[PDB]
Amino acid sequence: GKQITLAHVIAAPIEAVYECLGVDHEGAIGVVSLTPNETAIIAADIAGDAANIDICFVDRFTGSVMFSGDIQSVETSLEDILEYFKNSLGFSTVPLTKS
Amino acid sequence: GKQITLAHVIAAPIEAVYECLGVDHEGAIGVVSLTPNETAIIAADIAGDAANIDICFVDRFTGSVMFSGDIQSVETSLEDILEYFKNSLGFSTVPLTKS
Ligand SMILES: [K+]
Ligand SMILES: [K+]
Ligand code: NA
Repeated sequence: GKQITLAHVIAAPIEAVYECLGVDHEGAIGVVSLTPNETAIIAADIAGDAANIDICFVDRFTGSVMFSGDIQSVETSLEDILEYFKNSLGFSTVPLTKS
Repeated sequence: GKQITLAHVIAAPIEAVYECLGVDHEGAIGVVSLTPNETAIIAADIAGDAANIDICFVDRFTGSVMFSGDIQSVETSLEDILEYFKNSLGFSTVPLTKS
């Protein structure tokens, strides 16, 4: 399985960030990547179910999801994803990384 | 191969995007994702060696790279990565995409 799954130009990345943030320009962005890639939708379901979280995109081909909301909501969603995948699906996990 | 390879919160994504663009706020961002993930460093080498391209990050564990520069330099670097992985390493490749 040797594949480039994404080779993409974001032509207007500032516009793209405001589009993901929506009305709350004080928001944070959460990003998850995982394998097998098709399980991205389960991360998107967990994040998208939180009251102040919006999904920006889900990509089952690259295995990625991006979402936004207030920082506490985004951190809690990421923790919920790590916990579900580890405890319910036997996935190995990384630390919750912050920038 | 069941792994969460990235679970990341960006607290200030507008500032994050301007730091990645650097001096040229009218710049584009290129993003590559691939498998096996460890080869992401070769994509970052190819992009990074181009005179008008700055690497924003490379993550060998997730298989992703992000880099910035003028739109034509970013597109040329993506084409170069796609040609190298296909022709030198035998990788399957997605089309070069843009949003
Ligand atoms: K929601
Ligand atoms: K360079
Ligand atoms: Na570990």
